[PDB]
Amino acid sequence: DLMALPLRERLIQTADHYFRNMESFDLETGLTGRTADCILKVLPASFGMPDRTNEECMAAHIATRADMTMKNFKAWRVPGSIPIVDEANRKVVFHMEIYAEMGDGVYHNEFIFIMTTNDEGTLLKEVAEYVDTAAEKKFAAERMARTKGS
Amino acid sequence: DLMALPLRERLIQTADHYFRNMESFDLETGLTGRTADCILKVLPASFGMPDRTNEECMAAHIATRADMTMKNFKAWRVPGSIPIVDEANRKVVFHMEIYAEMGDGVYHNEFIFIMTTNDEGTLLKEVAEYVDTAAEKKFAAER
Ligand SMILES: [Ca+2]
Ligand SMILES: [Ca+2]
Repeated sequence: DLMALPLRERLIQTADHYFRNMESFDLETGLTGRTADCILKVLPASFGMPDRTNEECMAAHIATRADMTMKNFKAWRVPGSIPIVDEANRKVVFHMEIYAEMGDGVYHNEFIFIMTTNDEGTLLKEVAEYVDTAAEKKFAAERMARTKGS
Repeated sequence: DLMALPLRERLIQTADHYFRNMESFDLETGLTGRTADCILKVLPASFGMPDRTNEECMAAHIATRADMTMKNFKAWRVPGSIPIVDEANRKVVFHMEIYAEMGDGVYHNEFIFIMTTNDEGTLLKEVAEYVDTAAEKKFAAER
């Protein structure tokens, strides 16, 4: 039971669940551990990715399913990093790396993630990720030079 | 007095000082509010900028004054954001934009800053910034 956990640990578990969900992702189970109005933010705004609802994130996942296979998604905290928890603000900050096998190659970058939970600290209300814009523009470019469906 | 403030507010003020120091930066006063062993980290590692001591930061500040004039440095939090403070870990996280005027170009980008203070919450022990790598590489190539 999450509510038996100390608030600090509860926030970390609930924030961490985002990466476990992505690691075990199945279209038949969808995005779990989120509030109905949870929003995903992609920083910086200069990258041009608009804020997205649970449903819009689902549509992105469904869309890329048809264009590229995704396998072996892996998320880990950068070694030596510790979760930054602001209990009063229901916020958790991780320093993260994400790995995945996309089509014929490796996706792998480094991120800042900022989670915000509901008042109870049991569901994610907002996910924000600051992204490696040079890497992501390059990935997007190679993606555009690729035949849809491989 | 800083030790008169509650820790949360003292951590924010110590973290915030970094940007006020940058805004009024003067070679003859240098980098204030930092422990002597303070380290500036520039994320992501893929950007290829190595960690720097107080003195290596001053060196870079000095080396840039000869190539281009910098004026009207302004730092502000992204509206709607709040400082994220982890009292136990002496950590503060800001969502920031930074503005400056160079050899007639505007510099302006959005960042995450992560500050770590000393145990008293009076001085900066570490500053980490996650930068906009597409834009910072452009900028660095333009020079
Ligand atoms: Ca990478
Ligand atoms: Ca910019």
